Amino acid sequence: SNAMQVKTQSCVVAGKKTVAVTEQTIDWNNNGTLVQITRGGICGSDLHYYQEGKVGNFMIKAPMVLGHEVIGKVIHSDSSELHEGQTVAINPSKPCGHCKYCIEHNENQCTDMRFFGSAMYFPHVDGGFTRYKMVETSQCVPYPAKADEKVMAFAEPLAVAIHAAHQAGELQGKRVFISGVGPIGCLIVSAVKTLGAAEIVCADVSPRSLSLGKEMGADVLVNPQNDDMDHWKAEKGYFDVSFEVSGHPSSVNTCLEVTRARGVMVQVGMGGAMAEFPMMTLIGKEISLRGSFRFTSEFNTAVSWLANGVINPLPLLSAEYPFTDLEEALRFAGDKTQAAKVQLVF
Amino acid sequence: NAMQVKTQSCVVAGKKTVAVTEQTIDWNNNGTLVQITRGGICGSDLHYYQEGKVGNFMIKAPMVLGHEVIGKVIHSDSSELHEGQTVAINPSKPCGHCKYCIEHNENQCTDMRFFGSAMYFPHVDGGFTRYKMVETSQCVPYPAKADEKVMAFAEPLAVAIHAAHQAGELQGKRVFISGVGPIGCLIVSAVKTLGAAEIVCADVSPRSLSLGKEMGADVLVNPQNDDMDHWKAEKGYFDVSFEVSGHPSSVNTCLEVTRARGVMVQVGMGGAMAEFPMMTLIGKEISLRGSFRFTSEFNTAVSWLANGVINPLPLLSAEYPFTDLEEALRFAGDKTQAAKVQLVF
Ligand SMILES: [Zn+2]
Ligand SMILES: [Zn+2]
Repeated sequence: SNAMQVKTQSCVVAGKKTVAVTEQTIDWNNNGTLVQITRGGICGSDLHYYQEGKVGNFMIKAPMVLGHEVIGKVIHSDSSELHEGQTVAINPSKPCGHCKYCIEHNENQCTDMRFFGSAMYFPHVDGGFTRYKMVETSQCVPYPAKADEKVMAFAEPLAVAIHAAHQAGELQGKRVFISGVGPIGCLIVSAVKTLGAAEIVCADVSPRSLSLGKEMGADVLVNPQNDDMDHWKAEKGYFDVSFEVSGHPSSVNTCLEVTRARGVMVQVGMGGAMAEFPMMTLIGKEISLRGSFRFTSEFNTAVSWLANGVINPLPLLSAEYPFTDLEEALRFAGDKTQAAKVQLVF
Repeated sequence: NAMQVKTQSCVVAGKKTVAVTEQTIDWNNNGTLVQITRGGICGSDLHYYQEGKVGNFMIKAPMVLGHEVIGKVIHSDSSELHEGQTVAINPSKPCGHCKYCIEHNENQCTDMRFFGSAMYFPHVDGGFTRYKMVETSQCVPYPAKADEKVMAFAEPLAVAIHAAHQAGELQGKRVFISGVGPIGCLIVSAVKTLGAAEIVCADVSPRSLSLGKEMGADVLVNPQNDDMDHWKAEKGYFDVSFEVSGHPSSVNTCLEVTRARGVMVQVGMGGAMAEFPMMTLIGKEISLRGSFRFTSEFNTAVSWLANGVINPLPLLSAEYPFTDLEEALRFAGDKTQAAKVQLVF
């Protein structure tokens, strides 16, 4: 437990298409929890930092560690409940405890938020793609070591999906439409299935994303290019709830035409500012458009769902790459034709 | 007592083409025959005369205008409606068998008939007529002691109450109302009665802001002259925001001013809104709800006006006889001089 300076190799981005694993140094001192990272997933936030060196308007001004969905083992902890060698999933959220949104238990909307691998503030918060990382004790969520290492790495994306399902309101016995079955969309499929949806219909252009959608629990699969949607759009819509995850303006219109009047449409996917929104369709049908952003307490639920085998995300795991060949993994994850979820092994 | 009686109607046939015509109905003792005594000019009637279309619905055949009218019962097939009874005419006639009507969402009725709406073919005739035969369920009685000028606000108040109910819980909340026209002012009075703790309205015209103060608004705001930084700090200030004007800049201010996970009720229609900041709605998780017409709040609006829950007379700008139809529509389209204009029959 003695205060020591441990070494680590961190996945670091410096700019647009500038990426390298560098030497680093953290000085541990009996405050917080020292965690050896074992596995981490590549999200869309990480690809944007490598492809364009930015997310939305947030640019990278100094080198930063990537990754925000990360699991590992405990090495040292200031809490006696967290034993050494314990398998934990790292919650990338570290909010303050005194702002108005965190007081109301809406920690996902914290004013002084510090998310893993987020270039929102400067200096940016370093991510989890590193061999050793010192983290807060409350950010360590234990799980039984018998759980599959490859399954638990889906803790953060599942939390994003579970939170998106709760933004829909009542789901028991409802008819759910899920436009865009990427990694997040497929986890929303299994989320609404577990939460009691009576019929899940999902749509995507690539049949590969549809093939993954049926394996995650979908009942009907539609391709907007080929199949016709007119019987879904009949009598002011058919579905109680719609999930827009692709972020494409074409898919947003269909969700409005497909959702019944006074229905709920959960906006998950982000694709800039939509440039021609049918606001008249929203007013006429009284649709309840609700946004979804990250998660609050659904991270502990996702760790429980994955450990107890409620859902099985392994069909989404496309490939594994050692953390030393990091750029090759970023190039492979950006290819949407072959990679759904790519994990880094530490 | 079958009878044929003549009537005068306020008919539009195209853009700017407006005339008062003579018509003849055939009252065969089914429904209820009423003499319309007073009617209010709404934004739909102006859009039909200013450009011949509401949104994307053009006027193809001549149509009677108006959907905010009151009157007295001439004859009725029900013994409960005594002749001469003052009534407010509900412009909605929903079916009783569709999906949304069974679930008590008749404002979203698949087979809906609304006064003076070009959404259907043939268009449903409006209420701007000296005599009109209507369904008995569309007649809502009110005590004859009530003011005729006050009860004419029944339809726009019913729209405001329905919009306030889209907000969810309003007791002790901080509401922001962007666009404080006639509908916006009635929303000010609605959430005030429903228990809003603080009402802040915003508009460019100082005349409309002066009307909002009399309707119960706590703080008045001109969005260009006043600094709105205080209400945008910490990802927003107000629990609920009411977008009523329809301008994109007003939509943007409501998104920045509403706190995260707040409610934004969209009332004003202003075309397929372009350059919509969807990223702001995602990051803050604002619940954007739409409000369309009304359902059961029409009976509530008639009861509010008959018992003086809210007095809408500060919104009445001018009274015109229905003979000077095109004179009133020209005066109603002038926002500098008019808020709500009434036609008397
Ligand atoms: Zn906070
Ligand atoms: Zn119906």
